[PDB]
Amino acid sequence: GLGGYMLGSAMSRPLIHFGSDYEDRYYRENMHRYPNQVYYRPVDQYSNQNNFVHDCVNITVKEHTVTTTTKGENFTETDIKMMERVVEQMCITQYQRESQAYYQ
Repeated sequence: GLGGYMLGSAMSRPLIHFGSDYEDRYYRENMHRYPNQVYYRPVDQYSNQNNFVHDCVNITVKEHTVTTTTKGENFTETDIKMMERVVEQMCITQYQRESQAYYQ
């Protein structure tokens, strides 16, 4: 479904304050199961905030869920919600840097 998308490189994993005491370690002991990259298109044009950050998250999550599920690797509702949040922060980070470079 991609055709003309680009995946960004291995990046900073934003630590997420769930505040549920398990997740302070579950998000560590399995941090490598959750993406450390973001799949999108270059900043270029249509430069959004929230529309972009959601489309970015959606595409990244959707790519990841398929790749794992086809390697026989599943995710719980928490595992998905963790990606949905973390990938927003990661995507915002990449964007804020790239957007700076663009508009410097």
